[PDB]
Amino acid sequence: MRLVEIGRFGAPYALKGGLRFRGEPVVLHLERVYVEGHGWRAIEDLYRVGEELVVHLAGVTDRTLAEALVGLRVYAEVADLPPLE
Repeated sequence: MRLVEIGRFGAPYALKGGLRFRGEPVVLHLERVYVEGHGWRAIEDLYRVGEELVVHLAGVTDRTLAEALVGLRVYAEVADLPPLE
C-alpha cells in the first residue's frame, strides 16, 4: 500500500471533536486520511490555526473519540494525490 506519513495527531481540539493534525500543506488537497493505529478515517473540515492545523475526522464529535485518535500518526495515499501537474 503506497502510503506516506504527511502529518500526525498532536492534541485533541475543542470539545467540537476536532483533532490537531500537523502535516504537510499538501493535505489541503486531500480528502480522506488514515489513522495509524486504529483504522482509516475521512476528513470533514480542517484549517490551519495560526502555526498549526486542526483536522476534523468523520464521526469524531466528542473529546472522548478524538482523544482516542490522539498521539497516532496520519498516512496518505498517492492514489488521491494530484498528477505531475
